[PDB]
Amino acid sequence: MASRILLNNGAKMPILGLGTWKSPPGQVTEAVKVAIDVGYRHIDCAHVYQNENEVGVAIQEKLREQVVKREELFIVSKLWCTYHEKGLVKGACQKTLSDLKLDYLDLYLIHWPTGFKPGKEFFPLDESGNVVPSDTNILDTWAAMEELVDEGLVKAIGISNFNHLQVEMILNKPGLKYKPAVNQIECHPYLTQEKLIQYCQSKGIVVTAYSPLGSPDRPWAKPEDPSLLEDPRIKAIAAKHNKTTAQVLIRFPMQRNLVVIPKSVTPERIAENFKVFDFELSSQDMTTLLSYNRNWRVCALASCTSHKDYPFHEEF
Ligand SMILES: NC(=O)c1ccc[n+]([C@@H]2O[C@H](COP(=O)([O-])OP(=O)(O)OC[C@H]3O[C@@H](n4cnc5c(N)ncnc54)[C@H](OP(=O)(O)O)[C@@H]3O)[C@@H](O)[C@H]2O)c1
Ligand SMILES: O=C(O)COc1cc(F)ccc1C(=O)NCc1cccc(C(=O)O)c1
Repeated sequence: MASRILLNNGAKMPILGLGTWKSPPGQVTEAVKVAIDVGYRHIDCAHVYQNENEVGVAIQEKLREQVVKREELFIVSKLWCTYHEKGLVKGACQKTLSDLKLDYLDLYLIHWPTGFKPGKEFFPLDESGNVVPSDTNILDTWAAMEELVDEGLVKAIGISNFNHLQVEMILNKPGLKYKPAVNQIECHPYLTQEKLIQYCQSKGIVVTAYSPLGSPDRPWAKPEDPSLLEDPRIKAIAAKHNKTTAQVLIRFPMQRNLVVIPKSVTPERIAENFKVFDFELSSQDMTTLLSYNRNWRVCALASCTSHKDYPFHEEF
């Protein structure tokens, strides 16, 4: 299938990218270098991941080496929750640009719909452990994102972890200038997201699937938890196709017209995970994988469940 999907800003986005959350700073430069060498052209980043400087070293070295041209790369980052105030958005974007050593981002996302009190701490807490919210709402943060397009800092803007009513709020914003291009959400066979995906796709918003392998390195994992990579039913589909379980888990969202961003710092897995353009899952395979949904989430924080904009109380 085609390697890129057309966004509603007129640009094309590679359907496979490299994730960087949890990639150690002493390993991520080589991970990104290897990824670019083996064909990746989309890197998913964020300020909160604390490794954008090291990602940037890799990007700059591959541009200097002329392995790739800047126009061939698709670099994504995200505005952290403590920067939702309109007066902080530009500086947050500029810090990311400085660290990544770029003069524009291809896509900049509101990382979560929940704004937090500005300051040095990424999760500012009250004395009882609740996150301290900001009063800035999503619509004003969206207007600040639109300014970044008009200043040339970013080519596209979007959202992440927004539920369908929050997407709808953006789409219904008085005076909306640019629609979200992307909603980046958790999606895999245990959290298949049919309802939210259909809503976003019906509005022309491209969905990116995060944690497609079930994030086995997430810091809050428990030994009892479900494991996609070890599920014998998924292993059987992979064996039938002479592919790895990870390759099936990556191809699955691709065939739903999603973008997918598996993370690895292991050179052999970075290369393996890209070898997903040479086989097809059948419709029956796809429906079987969808049947494994259990509404299980890698990403959600008990500390934010009382925030007015917490996204996961709604069904979708
Ligand atoms: N927008 C958001 O709120 C949000 C939230 C979560 C994630 N994300 C993005 O999505 C990316 C991907 O999600 P994720 O990092 O949570 O997890 P993931 O991509 O589902 O899983 C990553 C884990 O799988 C392992 N792995 C990778 N390829 C493998 C293979 N072929 N065989 C076996 N194990 C393999 C990695 O190990 P090694 O690295 O040791 O090889 C790592 O432990 C993130 O890095 C981030 O960029 C965004
Ligand atoms: O967020 C990602 O991309 C990956 O997870 C992280 C990565 C980090 F470097 C540091 C913290 C996290 C994290 O705890 N996220 C979950 C999160 C964040 C903000 C609000 C909510 C909420 O439930 O409202 C949930």
